[PDB]
Formats: sequence, structure tokens, C-alpha cells
Amino acid sequence: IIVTTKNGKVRGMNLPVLGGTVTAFLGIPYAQPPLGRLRFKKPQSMTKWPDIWNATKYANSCYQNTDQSFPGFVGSEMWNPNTELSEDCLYLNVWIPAPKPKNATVMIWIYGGGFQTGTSSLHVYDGKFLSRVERVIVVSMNYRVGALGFLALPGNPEAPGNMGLFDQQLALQWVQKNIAAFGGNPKSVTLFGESAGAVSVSLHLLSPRSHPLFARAILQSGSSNAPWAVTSLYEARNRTLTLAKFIGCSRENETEIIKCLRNKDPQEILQNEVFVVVNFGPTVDGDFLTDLPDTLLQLGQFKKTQILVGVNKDEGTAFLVYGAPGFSKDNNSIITRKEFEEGLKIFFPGVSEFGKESILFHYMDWTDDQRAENYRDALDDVVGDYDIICPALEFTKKFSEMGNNAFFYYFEHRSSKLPWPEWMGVMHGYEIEFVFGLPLERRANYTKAEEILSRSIMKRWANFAKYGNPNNNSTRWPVFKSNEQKYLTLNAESPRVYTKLRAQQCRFWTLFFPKV
Ligand SMILES: *[C@@H]1O[C@H](CO[C@@H]2O[C@@H](C)[C@@H](O)[C@@H](O)[C@@H]2O)[C@@H](O[C@@H]2O[C@H](CO)[C@@H](O[C@@H]3O[C@H](CO)[C@@H](O)[C@H](O[C@H]4O[C@H](CO)[C@@H](O)[C@H](O)[C@@H]4O)[C@@H]3O)[C@H](O)[C@H]2NC(C)=O)[C@H](O)[C@H]1NC(C)=O
Ligand SMILES: *[C@@H]1O[C@H](CO)[C@@H](O)[C@H](O)[C@H]1NC(C)=O
Ligand SMILES: *[C@@H]1O[C@H](CO)[C@@H](O)[C@H](O)[C@H]1NC(C)=O
Ligand SMILES: *[C@@H]1O[C@H](CO)[C@@H](O)[C@H](O)[C@H]1NC(C)=O
Repeated sequence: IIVTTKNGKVRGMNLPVLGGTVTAFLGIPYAQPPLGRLRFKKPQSMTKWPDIWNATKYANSCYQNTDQSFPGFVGSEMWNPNTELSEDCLYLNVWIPAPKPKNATVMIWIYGGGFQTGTSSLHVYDGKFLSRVERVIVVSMNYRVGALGFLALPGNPEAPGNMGLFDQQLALQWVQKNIAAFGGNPKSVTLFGESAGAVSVSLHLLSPRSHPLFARAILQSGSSNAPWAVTSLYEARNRTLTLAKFIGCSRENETEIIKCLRNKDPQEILQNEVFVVVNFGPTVDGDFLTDLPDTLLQLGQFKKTQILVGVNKDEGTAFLVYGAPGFSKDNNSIITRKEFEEGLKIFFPGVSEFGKESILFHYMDWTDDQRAENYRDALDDVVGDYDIICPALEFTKKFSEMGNNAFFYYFEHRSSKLPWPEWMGVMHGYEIEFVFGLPLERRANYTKAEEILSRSIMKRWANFAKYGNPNNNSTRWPVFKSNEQKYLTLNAESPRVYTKLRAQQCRFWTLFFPKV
């Protein structure tokens, strides 16, 4: 099982997957290690090796602070890295079906994590089931996060900004030059990702030099037009200078502020990263991204192709348990009105006190919901609608006004193995295990219905990658058009077709709230 690339030969391994076999290549380098003078710089093309690269084990994860908000709790630690942390982390993984195909569709996964955390070696990102069941080739790459991936000085090639996004772009370039040798069709590539990875996929749609590197796109719970996605270039010069003051590298000569940072330790950078305020994420760098995503969308400046977008029913709950008063994973988080208004101050830092009164009126005082859970559920809807759902709906509507086919889903199933409490519902991030087919292993002790639901989701995802349409006697997933705006619910009982998701709420965020 040796495949010959353009930089050398790589060895793989065969995995027993669901009574069959899947060939996996874990840890193929796609760029020179960004060590020394290459730190904070854009990735350089990988050098050649005459030997055989073994690629039989998940490579290193990029340096990142780990989540320690809930010690020992699996619901938080399942997202922490599971390999050694090092700056030498620019590697990718490939999963080829067995027997080897000849022109298989390729699906490339881009993990999320607020552009500060994440790795492709997580168990929930294991592509072997998807390659087995749907006979697609699955690719995933590690890209730099935090300051080491998004430290920005305007126009300074020592730290230009969006380095982590260029890491993804170079990994897409590797697929165009090498996936044919593995049995994949370089003209049938689909990008899919979740949260910050969905922001990444939607930024590749807005980056012209990425257009020829893929065919279609899938956005799970994220889009680059979200309020938290992209900063301006001056906003990114600040924070970069603020970090320099905290770490002790303040210079009046800018290009040598980076020479001081290149000689600090990676753990030293991570400890001062958090004191700056997404502290180091995508910016309008003028190279990868030339304008704010909302401007590029209004100008029609994006790749014209099909997209598949969707959100989960309870997007906001995961946000609230990490920094909102009254919320806890150890009780029902029944909050008072005072705690509600303090939650708005956290998630709406600059808005006025009348702006917060507008939110409270449209989500609470406009109706008669006198349940004890009113303020709690409404604050989940406020954060979910403002930060995830309504931006994703606006992204899909823009692609539809221009005449591109789009498909929208509404995930409603809560995993029977969800470790978080019940008040959090269908959380941000917990559709991924159904997309990657984890309920198919009967030893994982998912319900039989969850295995069926997972096979359905994997089929719809793979159909969209292969044919540009997720759809047969099953419930048809209609096209999302700008007028009717039909979407499909994803659940274990019976998927339903509805129209205009959260329409009243999104009309408040896009038509009325900007005016207060
Ligand atoms: C759900 O849980 C949250 C989180 O609380 C934490 O988990 C709980 C399961 C429980 O173990 C808690 O003890 C634990 O902190 C609850 O929200 C927290 O509520 C507590 C009070 O119950 C708040 O702590 C208090 O805050 C005040 C500062 O504004 C201050 O007056 C208090 O200190 C005084 O009183 C204590 C006695 O409690 C005394 O020891 C001190 O010396 C002092 O006099 C006290 O620190 C937390 O700030 C709250 N947390 C947040 C994030 O807001 C929540 O109430 C609970 N909900 C339900 C419905 O049960
Ligand atoms: C690569 O894998 C082969 C086959 O298992 C093994 O013989 C070899 O030792 C490995 N290479 C290294 C450097 O360990
Ligand atoms: C794969 O399909 C593309 C069109 O999608 C075609 O141009 C190409 O020749 C095919 N390659 C192989 C190896 O079958
Ligand atoms: C970043 O911006 C804040 C707000 O204007 C300012 O006070 C601070 O000095 C800036 N940080 C710099 C220039 O390092």
C-alpha cells in the first residue's frame, strides 16, 4: 500500500471498517514546517523526500490553549487535541474506499474551534465510515490557529494575517496535484466544515484564488458574514500590538516586533493571547480576503456554485454555559430577568440600553410565555439567531438571489449519548458525529434510529458532493429559493419541509435592530 506523490512516496494502512476495509494515509505533510523565520509567515511548498514517508499515525496538532472550563467532563474535553502539540503540524489525512476507486468524489473537512483551537485527529472527525459507506475519498488538514495562525500586521509579509486560511488553501492545492494518484477526481471536490470551519469554507467561496481548488461547499452552523467571523485590518493591527505589550516585544520598528515574537516560546505566546480581549481570527488582509464578506456578497463577488447550509435547533446554549450568569451544566439554568439583561451585555458589548430593551421586547415581552424557562430559552434563541442562524440564512439567500442552487437544513435530533444536560437541547457541534457516521458502529451504543438517521445524513451529504443535489421514495429535499425559502428538518422520526426559518426573528436582526 504505497502511493507515489509529487514530493515522494507515502505508505498507508488498511482499517477494518463495517465488515469491509478502508485505506488510510494519516499524516502526509503538505507544507514546510513553519518553524523559526517561517513562524507567522504564509506556508511554503513542501520539500521532496527520497525515502518512504510512513504516514501511519495522526500527526502533531498545532499549538493551542486547551479547554479546561469543566475538568474531567467529556462534553468539553472531547474537543481538546489528542496528539502532541507542536508548531510542526501542517499535515493532512486521506481516506480511500476499498477497492480503490478511479474517479471518486473528494470531500475535504475543515474543523472549527473559533480559529483558536481544533485538530483533524479528533474522533468525531474520523472519515473512515464516510469513505466506507458512501465510497468517497475524505481529506482533512491541520491549519494554524491562534496568534501563530492569524497574527496580522497590515501588508507585512513577516506576519500578513490569515496564515491559517492559507494553510487550508495550500492543503487544497495538494489535493489538486495528488488526489488523482489515490483514486480521487480533482474536479469533484466538495468542502465541508462546522462553525469556524464553516466560516473557513465560506471564506474560500469569497477568495478568488481558492475557486479553482474545489467545486461545491457545505456550511454547518457557520458563515463568514456572522458578526464574529472577520475583523478589519486595523482591528487586527491592534491586538497584534496589544499582544506585543503583554509579551514584552513592544518596538517602534514594526518588522522587528515579529523578530522578538519569533524568539519567544509557543507556550509564552498562548498565555498572553487570552489577555487581548475570537482574539486572532480572519481579517480583511487585502490578500486572501479583499473586503468584508457582507460587501463581497452584495457585489456578487463569490464563486457561483451550489451550497448546502444548515443549523441546529439550539445553537446558543453552548455559548451561554461558558460565560453567561446563571447558566450551568449542573442544573436547569433557570435564570432571572436581571441575569438575562446581563447576558445581553456580554454578547452585545457596544449596543445601547435601548438596544438591549429592543431585544428583550422582541424575545420576551412581545408574547405571553410565563414559564419558568422563559428567560433561559429566549437567551438561547437570542444568541443562536444573532450569531449563527440568521447569518447562515442571509448567506444562503444571497447565493439564491444570484441563481445558485442551495439547500438548507434544520437539525433537530439530540444524541442519546449527549453528555451535556437536557436544557441545552440540540447543541452547536453535535450533528458532526452523525455526518461522520459514528452511530454506525453498533458497539458505540447509539440507538438503531440514530444509525438510520446517520446513514441518511451521510447519503444526503455525499449525494450533494457527487451530483450537486442531496436527493427515490424518501422525502425530497427541495431547493432553497429566494421567494419560498424552503428548508428540510433532520430528525430520527420523519423529516419535514417548512418555509422561512426563524423569519420573524431574522427580520428583527436585519431590518430593525441596526436602526436602534
Ligand atoms: C445553577 O448553578 C449556577 C452555578 O453555580 C455553581 O454551580 C451550582 C451547581 C452550585 O454548586 C453553586 O454553588 C456554584 O457556584 C448558579 O449560579 C451561581 O449562583 C451562586 C449562588 O448560588 C453565585 O455565587 C454568589 O454570588 C454573589 C456575587 O454576586 C455573592 O453574593 C455570593 O457570595 C456570598 O454568598 C456565599 C454563599 O452562597 C458565601 O459563601 C460568600 O462568602 C458570600 O457571602 C456567591 O458567591 C454565583 O455567582 C452564580 N454563578 C453565576 C455564573 O452566575 C445558579 O444559581 C444555579 N441555578 C439554579 C436554578 O440552581
Ligand atoms: C514504516 O512502516 C513499515 C511497515 O509497517 C515499517 O517496517 C517501518 O519500520 C516503518 N518506518 C519507520 C521509520 O518506523
Ligand atoms: C474523471 O472525471 C472527469 C470529469 O468529472 C474527467 O475529466 C476525467 O478524465 C476523469 N478521470 C478519470 C481518471 O476517470
Ligand atoms: C487598541 O485600541 C484601543 C481602543 O482604542 C486603544 O486604547 C489601545 O491603545 C490600542 N492598542 C494598541 C495601540 O496597542
